[PDB]
Amino acid sequence: AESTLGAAAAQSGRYFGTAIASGKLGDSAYTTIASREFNMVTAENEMKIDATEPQRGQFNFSAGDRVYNWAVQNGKQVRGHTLAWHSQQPGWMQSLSGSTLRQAMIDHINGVMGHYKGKIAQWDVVNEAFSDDGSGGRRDSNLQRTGNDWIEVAFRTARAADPAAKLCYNDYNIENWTWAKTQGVYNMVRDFKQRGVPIDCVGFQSHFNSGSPYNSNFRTTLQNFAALGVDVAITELDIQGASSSTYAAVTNDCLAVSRCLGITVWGVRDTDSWRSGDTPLLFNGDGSKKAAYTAVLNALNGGSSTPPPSGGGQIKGVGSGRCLDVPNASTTDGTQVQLYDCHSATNQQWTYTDAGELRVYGDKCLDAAGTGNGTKVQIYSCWGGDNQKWRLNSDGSIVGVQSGLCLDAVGGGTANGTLIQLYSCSNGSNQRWTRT
Amino acid sequence: AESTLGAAAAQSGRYFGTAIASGKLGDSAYTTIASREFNMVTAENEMKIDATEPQRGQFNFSAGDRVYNWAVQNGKQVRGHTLAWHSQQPGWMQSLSGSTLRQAMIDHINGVMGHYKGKIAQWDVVNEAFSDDGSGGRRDSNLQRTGNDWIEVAFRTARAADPAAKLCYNDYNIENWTWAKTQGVYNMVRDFKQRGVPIDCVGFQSHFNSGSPYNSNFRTTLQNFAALGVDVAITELDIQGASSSTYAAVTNDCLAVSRCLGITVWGVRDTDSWRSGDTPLLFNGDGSKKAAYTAVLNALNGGSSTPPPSGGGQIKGVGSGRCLDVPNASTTDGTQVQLYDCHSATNQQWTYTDAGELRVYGDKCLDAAGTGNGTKVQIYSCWGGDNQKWRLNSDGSIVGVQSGLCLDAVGGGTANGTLIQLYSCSNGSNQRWTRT
Ligand SMILES: OC[C@@H]1O[C@@H](O[C@@H]2[C@@H](O)[C@H](O[C@@H]3CO[C@@H](O)[C@H](O)[C@H]3O)OC[C@H]2O[C@@H]2OC[C@@H](O)[C@H](O)[C@H]2O)[C@H](O)[C@H]1O
Ligand SMILES: OC[C@@H]1O[C@@H](O[C@@H]2[C@@H](O)[C@H](O[C@@H]3CO[C@@H](O)[C@H](O)[C@H]3O)OC[C@H]2O[C@@H]2OC[C@@H](O)[C@H](O)[C@H]2O)[C@H](O)[C@H]1O
Ligand SMILES: OC[C@@H]1O[C@@H](O[C@@H]2[C@@H](O)[C@H](O[C@@H]3CO[C@@H](O)[C@H](O)[C@H]3O)OC[C@H]2O[C@@H]2OC[C@@H](O)[C@H](O)[C@H]2O)[C@H](O)[C@H]1O
Ligand SMILES: O[C@@H]1[C@@H](O)[C@H](O[C@@H]2CO[C@@H](O[C@@H]3CO[C@@H](O)[C@H](O)[C@H]3O)[C@H](O)[C@H]2O)OC[C@H]1O
Ligand SMILES: O[C@@H]1[C@@H](O)[C@H](O[C@@H]2CO[C@@H](O)[C@H](O)[C@H]2O)OC[C@H]1O
Ligand SMILES: O[C@@H]1[C@@H](O)[C@H](O[C@@H]2CO[C@@H](O)[C@H](O)[C@H]2O)OC[C@H]1O
Ligand SMILES: O[C@@H]1[C@@H](O)[C@H](O[C@@H]2CO[C@@H](O)[C@H](O)[C@H]2O)OC[C@H]1O
Ligand SMILES: O[C@@H]1[C@@H](O)[C@H](O)OC[C@H]1O
Repeated sequence: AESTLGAAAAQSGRYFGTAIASGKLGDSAYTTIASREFNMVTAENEMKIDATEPQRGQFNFSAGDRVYNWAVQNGKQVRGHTLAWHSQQPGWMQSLSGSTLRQAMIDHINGVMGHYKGKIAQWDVVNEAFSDDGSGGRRDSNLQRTGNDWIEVAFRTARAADPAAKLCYNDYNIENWTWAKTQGVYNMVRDFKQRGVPIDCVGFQSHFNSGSPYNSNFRTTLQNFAALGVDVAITELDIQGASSSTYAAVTNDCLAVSRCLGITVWGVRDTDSWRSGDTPLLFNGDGSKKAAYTAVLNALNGGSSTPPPSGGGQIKGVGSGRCLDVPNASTTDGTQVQLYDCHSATNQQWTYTDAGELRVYGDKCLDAAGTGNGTKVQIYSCWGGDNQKWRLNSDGSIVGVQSGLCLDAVGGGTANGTLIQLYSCSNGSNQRWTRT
Repeated sequence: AESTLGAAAAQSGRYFGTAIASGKLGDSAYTTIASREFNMVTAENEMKIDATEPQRGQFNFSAGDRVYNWAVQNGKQVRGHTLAWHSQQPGWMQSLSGSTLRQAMIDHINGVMGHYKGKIAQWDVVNEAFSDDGSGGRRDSNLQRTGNDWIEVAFRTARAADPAAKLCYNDYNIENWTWAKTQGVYNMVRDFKQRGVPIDCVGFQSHFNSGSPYNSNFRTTLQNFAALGVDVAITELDIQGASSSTYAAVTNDCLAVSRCLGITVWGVRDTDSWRSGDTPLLFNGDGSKKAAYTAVLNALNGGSSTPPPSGGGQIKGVGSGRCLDVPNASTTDGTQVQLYDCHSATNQQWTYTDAGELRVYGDKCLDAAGTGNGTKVQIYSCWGGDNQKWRLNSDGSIVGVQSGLCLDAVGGGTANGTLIQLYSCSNGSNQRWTRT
């Protein structure tokens, strides 16, 4: 099993990317993670219209090239984002309408694609052209007001500018098949392929939250578009709350569709997210891997032979044969856990939540009051701290999100009463656990 | 007399205060909460040694008076903090020692107490004089090196300076009766009382976290000190994770001790906390009341006519007589909840967690998809968002922490299938619920 997201995705011929902010490239913590985990890069803002053509006819690639150079220097391919869009247009373009705007859109596409000709894997040629009003029609923007054919023209222009690039139509809230927006986009792409309009891919931003949640029918949405003869890609994935299950579900949906090129999450650490308040990414502020990170990696690697114990379940250490147990079924916060002969008792029934907690009694959480070796593993009221979050590695070890240390049976102890602590992972049998 | 913390505490002759920072008195969001909820104030830093005597012999009460004046002008008593302490001493005092330091200690006490003579309810004369090494002995500081009798001298000095003030000894990690530190202080206070050393109160900072967790024996500690003939006060309360149950437990501990003067939480909003990372207070950064706030208010008002449920239970609407139900026992995120004839089934069994969540199926959370009127209430993977946190008001309403809006049966419907939404609280029967 591969150890990084990019490498794991490549095992299925896919990529796993992120959105890079040029202003954060001087941050070693940021680049260490980004260079290691991803093999595809999208500039978060540097290749947008206002950034690449500040004045009409005057192109500027200083910001975009800093991102591009970093990507190629670190072995990543690049998704160009984005050529024609109603948002983040420079002031001079916002002032345009009709034929003048139409030609400006064309000139912009030619200028930017010409600069990056042959260096971009995919280009989001058109971004967010459909409305959210439920009509399934076009968003009202200066671009749409130039004529309904503006999208078609953008794609024909892009194809000629750089025939080596895959041309994508990108949008959000088009993941759930039942939505009118989703179906409006489907009809357009269908029409395009039918009439020979140059379009190679459809990007599903995949910005999921309780307002617009992930729905399992997303797999059918992907299959439907793939059937039109276009590749599909998850382009700006982030999930409010970062549910391990939801992240895994999305990953498996892409892996179930042969035409799904890969997944790009919209940012590196939650603190780098445009929606940091929703802690929707795979790494938290201090750069530690979140529970969702392990869920995605495991999914990319094919998953587990047997599905995780839905609710409840004992945690037995292979090196001892005993189960993680709370001393005398105590519910007092601060009680250090231990190993003990497995048996039908709530003080041995742990539930691994989507947030990455190991709950017992329903509202008590496996807790670590420190981050250094020797830190006692205990129980404490659940509140969501990173010191109460854990990652279930495929090798059977359980790692604390905040500390990055593995659950360890003090002194390789295997007898009953053996306390549990945090310690540098070592593949030891006293650090391996079975979800029996 | 019971809609705010201070007023509710006043019903039993107690107070509920906070720590004020004068630099925030210009922030309307801050003062709106502080002036309304508390009737006792402690200066977070403005009455400390360095802030009151910047240079030896040169007192400056500018900052301290700003806090004091705001307090009295807004109807709050004041706790003076703190006269003799090893920490936050001005540079000049840190380098002092021996009899030189002793005289300075006395001069400081006289200068500060003299300035506020007759205006202060309680004074933390001495702060944190005991060690955490587990020996139960004194902390090694320049103050202790001047003679083990510095504490006694400090109190005798204080008494003379202002006999109308209650003199308290303040410290942390002295809440758990089984700790050596707690015993050391207990024995000292007992000795002081027997020898006539003028001490009127013992302040328990109450900074609880998984490192030094709250324990039910805190009540015993309070009762043991009360039995010595001294008042007790919870002076700097904050709880890592802000568990609703732990906050209510501490509140009830004070109410259980006749000598417990009141409770002070160390700050207003979590963002104002010295430990914001532990989100240990009663209000969020945006100023919204947390689950714990309602738990404290309810405890102060005498709790409920019946002991709060122990997880897993139905939530029945008063107006409809029907239960909060997840349509067809679905577990898909985004499924809006409804009313339905009550029956024994997991899709009607909700657990109120200490974090303020209403969980179903174990890892699904009652979730608000927005903050305005008409916002859909559904289930979504639990992740800790404020839109998944709720307050169980004494009048039977359930208020969303983030929105400040009430769970509401759409259109006042009462029939099976009536959907649930958020809406301005109105005291309507379609917004009232019983968990019994
Ligand atoms: O707000 C700070 C800014 O947040 C991040 O930059 C965001 C982008 O992430 C955002 O991406 C779009 C998200 O919606 C998708 O549908 C769309 O396809 C994406 O392109 O776009 C807005 C951008 O904010 C601007 O960034 C540039 C800055 O000068 C502007 O003031 C911001 O409003 C970055 O993390 C951070 O810079
Ligand atoms: O700048 C951070 C500062 O944090 C908060 O101020 C804290 C006080 O809350 C803290 O109170 C003590 C906590 O421990 C108790 O045992 C003791 O009794 C309390 O008095 O004391 C430290 C103080 O920090 C200093 O504040 C002033 C600043 O100039 C210093 O650099 C800080 O170290 C406030 O929320 C915030 O201002
Ligand atoms: O009885 C007719 C019904 O009630 C009215 O709508 C009420 C509002 O008047 C009410 O206003 C709040 C009253 O308490 C104040 O403290 C608060 O500041 C006011 O905002 O809020 C509730 C609302 O009822 C909801 O209306 C929408 C419906 O879908 C919900 O089910 C109702 O609970 C109107 O006459 C009608 O709604
Ligand atoms: O999501 C809804 C389901 O929860 C709902 O379940 C039915 C609830 O009522 C059950 O019958 C009750 C048994 O107890 C008696 O006291 C009541 O009067 C009966 O109504 C019924 O067996 C359940 O299937 O069904 C509808 C779903 O939308
Ligand atoms: O910029 C775009 C946002 O405007 C968009 O907002 C969505 C609107 O519909 C709601 O149901 C969704 O919850 C909300 O996120 O999201 C995508 C983003 O690119
Ligand atoms: O206090 C001692 C612990 O620090 C010690 O920890 C062990 C260190 O080596 C690791 O390989 C072991 O897994 C870990 O338990 O154990 C003995 C105890 O007395
Ligand atoms: O300033 C004081 C802190 O130094 C003190 O720190 C405590 C040390 O013991 C640990 O077990 C606790 O978790 C930790 O908070 O806390 C009180 C504070 O006033
Ligand atoms: O926690 C242990 C309990 O599970 C077992 O049954 O008896 C011994 C205890 O220490």
